[PDB]
Amino acid sequence: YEHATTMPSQAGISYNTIVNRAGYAPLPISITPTKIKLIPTVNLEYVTCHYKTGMDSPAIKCCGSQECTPTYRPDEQCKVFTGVYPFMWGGAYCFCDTENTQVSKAYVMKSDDCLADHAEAYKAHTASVQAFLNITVGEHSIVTTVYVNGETPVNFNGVKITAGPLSTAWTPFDRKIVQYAGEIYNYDFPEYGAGQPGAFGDIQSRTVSSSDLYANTNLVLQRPKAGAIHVPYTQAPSGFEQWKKDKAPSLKFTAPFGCEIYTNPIRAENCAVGSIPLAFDIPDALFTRVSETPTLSAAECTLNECVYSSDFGGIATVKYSASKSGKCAVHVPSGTATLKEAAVELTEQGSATIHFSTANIHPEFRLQICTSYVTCKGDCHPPKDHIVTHPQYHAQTFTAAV
Ligand SMILES: *[C@@H]1O[C@H](CO)[C@@H](O)[C@H](O)[C@H]1NC(C)=O
Repeated sequence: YEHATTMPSQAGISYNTIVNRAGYAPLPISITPTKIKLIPTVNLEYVTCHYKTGMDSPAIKCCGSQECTPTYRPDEQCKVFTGVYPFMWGGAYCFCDTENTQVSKAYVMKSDDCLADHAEAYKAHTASVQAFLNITVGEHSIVTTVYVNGETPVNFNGVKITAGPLSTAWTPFDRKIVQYAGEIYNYDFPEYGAGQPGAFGDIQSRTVSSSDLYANTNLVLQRPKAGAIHVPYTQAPSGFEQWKKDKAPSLKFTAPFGCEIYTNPIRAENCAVGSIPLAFDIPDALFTRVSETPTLSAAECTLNECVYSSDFGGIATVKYSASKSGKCAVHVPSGTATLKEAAVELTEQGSATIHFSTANIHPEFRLQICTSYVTCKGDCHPPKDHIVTHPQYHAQTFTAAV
């Protein structure tokens, strides 16, 4: 039997329903998503880190000419400064006053700490939603991880569960993101091969172990001081450091819909966004006839207490006269009231207690119970505290009138 019902995509809050037919007893169904995960399809564009400016030892020729011998290292600068007269701890290096030459060259390379202190620049394409759910059908219970795509089923005990596509496809990650120190940032980093100096991406590598290294650090050499041996260089300050100094708070403190953000895998969890269109294919063999189950006759309902509140502040007693003692389900076919409990136990004729949370100030709802239903009605009072530390349990509704 094919049944389908939208389930609000809230983490920690439960959801209940009853599936029934003209000659088959109510079969309860309960769902509880303990963690809804939003993994995006992601690939690595590069990794960046602090640079370090390596530099070959100056090659000094005493009154002889030199040449800018080229090598091919990242962001290389090579220059042949003439008219030098260097000094060491032992005195003047050369005897010719003029015509001495010093060839000096400098280059960029990855910091020694880049293997463990680096930022990963990624592109995030599309979303994949998977949720850890607790599903019960007529006391057949399962705890699983369902891939929310409408395709992948979870088929334990013969009932086939399919969690349709997340109704409002949405991600907190833009197309192009960055990971650093276990925090995910939305940042339009330069494409590989366009990194500009003094900003994020000044040095880049396709992988942490990649041989290639593009560097654009605005490296330019200056002539050394007379009587000193060294390689002067003025360079744009490390763009990665500047990004660290100047960056907005991570998505874990700015993401919409209250999403939590985690980094392995890159993902967002507990996004209170949209709803999951669950579809349940219940086998014909799991249904039970109305005759077998406890049948209720001549029930009455009364709200012995009502506190219009986020939690289950509403209490109602049902006086029952059952045909045979046992257990059976209880529900409200309406968004007015959401029940804490799924089923109750009955002993011939007596009373039972139902907990619920409500939106209506003047509540009235049909409590469906054990192959019957009773019209519960009453007046309800406001709650105590202005602010509470948990999310809503009761479906909001327009009617809150006198
Ligand atoms: C779901 O099942 C798991 C089983 O480990 C349990 O720990 C968790 O509390 C259950 N959640 C609810 C309230 O259904």
